[PDB]
Amino acid sequence: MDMGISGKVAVITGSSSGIGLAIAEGFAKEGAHIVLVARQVDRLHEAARSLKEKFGVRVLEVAVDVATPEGVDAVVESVRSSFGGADILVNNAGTGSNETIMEAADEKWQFYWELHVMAAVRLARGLVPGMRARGGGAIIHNASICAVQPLWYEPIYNVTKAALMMFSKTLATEVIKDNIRVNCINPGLILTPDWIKTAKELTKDNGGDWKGYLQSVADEHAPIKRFASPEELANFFVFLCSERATYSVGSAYFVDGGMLKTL
Amino acid sequence: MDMGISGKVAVITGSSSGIGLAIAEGFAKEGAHIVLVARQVDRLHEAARSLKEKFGVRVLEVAVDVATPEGVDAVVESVRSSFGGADILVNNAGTGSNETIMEAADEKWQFYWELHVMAAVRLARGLVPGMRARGGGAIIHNASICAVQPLWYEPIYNVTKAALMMFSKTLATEVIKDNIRVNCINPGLILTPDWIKTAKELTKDNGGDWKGYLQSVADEHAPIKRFASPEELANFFVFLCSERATYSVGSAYFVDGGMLKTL
Amino acid sequence: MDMGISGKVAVITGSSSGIGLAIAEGFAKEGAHIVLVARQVDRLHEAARSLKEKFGVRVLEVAVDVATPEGVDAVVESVRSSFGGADILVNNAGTGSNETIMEAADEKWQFYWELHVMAAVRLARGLVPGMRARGGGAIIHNASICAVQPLWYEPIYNVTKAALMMFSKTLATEVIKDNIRVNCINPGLILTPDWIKTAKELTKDNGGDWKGYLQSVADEHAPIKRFASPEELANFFVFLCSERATYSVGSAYFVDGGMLKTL
Amino acid sequence: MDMGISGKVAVITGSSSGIGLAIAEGFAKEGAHIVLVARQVDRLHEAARSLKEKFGVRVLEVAVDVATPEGVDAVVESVRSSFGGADILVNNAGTGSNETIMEAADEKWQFYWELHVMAAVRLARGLVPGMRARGGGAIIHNASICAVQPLWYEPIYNVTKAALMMFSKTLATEVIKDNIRVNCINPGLILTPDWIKTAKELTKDNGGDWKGYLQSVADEHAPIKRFASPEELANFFVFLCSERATYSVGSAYFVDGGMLKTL
Repeated sequence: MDMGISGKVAVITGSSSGIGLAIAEGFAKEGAHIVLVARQVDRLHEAARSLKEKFGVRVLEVAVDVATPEGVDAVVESVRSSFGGADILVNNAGTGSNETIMEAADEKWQFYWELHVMAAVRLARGLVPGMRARGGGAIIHNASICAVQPLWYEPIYNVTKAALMMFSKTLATEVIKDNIRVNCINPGLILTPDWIKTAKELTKDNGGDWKGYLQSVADEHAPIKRFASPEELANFFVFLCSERATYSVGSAYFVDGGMLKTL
Repeated sequence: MDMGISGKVAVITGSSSGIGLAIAEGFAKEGAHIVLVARQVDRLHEAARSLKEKFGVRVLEVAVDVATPEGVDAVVESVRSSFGGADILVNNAGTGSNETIMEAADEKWQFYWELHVMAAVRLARGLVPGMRARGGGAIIHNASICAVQPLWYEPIYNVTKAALMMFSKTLATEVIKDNIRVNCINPGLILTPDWIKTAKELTKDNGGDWKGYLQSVADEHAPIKRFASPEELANFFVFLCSERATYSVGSAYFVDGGMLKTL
Repeated sequence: MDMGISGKVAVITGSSSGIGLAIAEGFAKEGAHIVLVARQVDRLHEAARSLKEKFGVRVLEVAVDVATPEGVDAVVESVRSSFGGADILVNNAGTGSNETIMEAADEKWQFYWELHVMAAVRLARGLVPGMRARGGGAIIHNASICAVQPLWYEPIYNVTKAALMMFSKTLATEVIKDNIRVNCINPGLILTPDWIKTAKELTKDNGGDWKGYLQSVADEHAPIKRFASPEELANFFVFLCSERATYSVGSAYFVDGGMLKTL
Repeated sequence: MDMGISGKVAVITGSSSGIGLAIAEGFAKEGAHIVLVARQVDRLHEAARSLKEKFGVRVLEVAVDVATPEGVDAVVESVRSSFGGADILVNNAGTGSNETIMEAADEKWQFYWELHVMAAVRLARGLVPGMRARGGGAIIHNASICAVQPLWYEPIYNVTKAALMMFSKTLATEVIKDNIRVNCINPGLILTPDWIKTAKELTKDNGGDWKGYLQSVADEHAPIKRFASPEELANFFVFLCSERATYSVGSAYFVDGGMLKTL
């Protein structure tokens, strides 16, 4: 299936490693030019070169913090000057949380709000004009299964991911007149660096069986009884941003291997 | 049906007028002592006296802004010193919004976040300990039909009400061990001061038929083809905070007259 | 709270025992006259005696199978002859299932369809005309938490309860014009004779500790860590059919002690 | 993107015209062999000719009524004899309804139950064993946006499509162990012969402007302001049955151009 993505400009946040990078690799395969946005400068270099060397696409690096207005502003200016504008926006930047409502500081609630919601909000305000002028395009929000099905230990992640999911929906109705399709992807258990590292830290005192630990999490939560590869998830982002998905508007697509327990 | 609410302490935000006041009136009828929280000092006096004179309950007035930490802190201290703690918390404070994502300022997103989410968050941290020590109780979040079904003109209200709805759910799972039931009520079209006033303002230039305007909004959105009285809504808050609703935990109850178009 | 249903006529199916009987006692407490519908003739005679003596209301007993068109015809005619019509209809008749899709016979699919969906359909078009001529009324479908959150071992129960939940909302949209409010209740873990008998069967070869079994089902599934009494569920049916819930139209209300994992 | 389904065997019901045919062309494009299932014998012969010439794949035609147990038996036996088993099953057979609950006959309720729900049930337990012996596969149920967002005029369609959506998820949970992914697609406004013929009927006495009628249905219901081509819907069926969607299990995917009003 021809995705019709060749030559398009895709800006992806949280893309120095893990899910963000695999999504960027997915677009590169389809001939998309890629704007990588992340905090980690060195990992950004790693990623950009790897994309160039494997796929031969153009890659622009924007090493900023999207949780701040200044950082978002830098992104939009790098995009404007290099390519004119973007055709594809993927809001992937974010991190899990770990707390109780009773003991977490106000500053932390604020932080995730800035990261998960305000970043998508600011990047939309910033990039939509250029996108509007280029004839339209696609925006994707990577929320989480937690936006609908909260995990007990991360209330702030749950709350702010639900806010993101709703934002996606409201944005969708605002910009569709501009031929801009806005959708939302809710991944389940995705085998990331973060997951492996927390598997290392939690088993260091009981024998370091990290694959055994991961397997029991998957057995507990997912009927398919495995984590997904970031590459598997990536496939869905690419297809939803393609000219093969032209009727997808304001929807929430789950990629969770059965983990969602509700209709 | 005996609600078993007599002598209980109910703290209600946004209660100087409208929905907040009717909820407070609902609790007063059932013999609950009432902590009224609102910004408008004079209207607070009006309300408190009206409750005293009609129902004979104790009424404590807390004239603060719950969108700020200092304001919430004042509430919890007034409650602690007067009654020891609260048995019932109703998070009703809030307001609709009016904007496009493309043109709204960051400050406004922040404001509704502080009002709709952080207030419920701060009041929970503050009041849950006293509630925990009194043997348990009930918390209600008044979100909106918009938390699930967004209205096109108020994205910020939609987003922050969806965040509130999720917060309610995560709080519910955290505090149920303490015999505290946390639920969420999503009202549809409720005939408020705000609605009548916007009906006056929008028809002032075409003949001032404000009841005609309201009726067409109801005809458009609700299968029951009328607004609800605040008193109708109030009934549901009272029952959910009663000892007759002891199995309601982490749920979202819709009072919308058919307005919700989805299962 | 005054429910405002004294003198009303409440038809309740599956009301010889368990939840149905507890619901009927809830209405009888509030002064409503009762039409008890169930299969077992002697169990009915005895429930009817308890209600007449304990509450002092009129009780009609209809000994029929509501899963058949003939059974529902007899309910209609009996209500017509004794009361003229109904003010309240509670569709509670039903049963859990147990099978794999791969093994289950078509007969089994048909039975649960007749029992969960067709029974309510037939009772609706049968009792509605009488209900509208009496000025309107209320209808509640007792579906299940399984209508949204499927249990792995009972796919037929899940499918048919899901169909019922949607039927409830479609009926709501159609009959609100006749001043008839239709709502749906979705119970979680409710302590019924079937759960007790299930727990006894499942533990017969490992110690016979049926209470310990039920406790562990609650611990796994419900954050409240216990089953509901039928009594505390009945409260909700009563309130939703009362004059205090006049704005509830086509809603689904969860009474699940936190069991629903999604918002 | 390489779909990875060349040489696969795709069974598609309701595939003589409209969406079913467009789906089958989608699979044939990707090199899959096709089992066309439909009622009309000559329409099938002709669709089969187009697919063989235009794409160069093997096409089996099964002229049966899948709404009956005999019809589905013949599909099973014909796949068994020609291919041995299926790798892909798309349940598309179906039709919109038109009635009030109050007027509709029990026969009509039964028909749509047989057609929307029982057909998929019977095809599942019939084709699954062959599918698992081939190493696994994919199954998609074409329900509707009406399975979640009911249209007022077709309650039976709403109920049975809601039952199907839940069936899809229950099957998903049961057969993922056999490496079989089951997912559900919920289309919005799709430009089909039935919509065209509906628009012609509805406008015969007011000017015969059927295109203008369809445009106004889109304007009212869908923010994208247009109907989807069957082609753009097919894309989604293909991708979801491909080797690129290996983590999609028991999900419901909306292709509705913004029509779904809730998130």
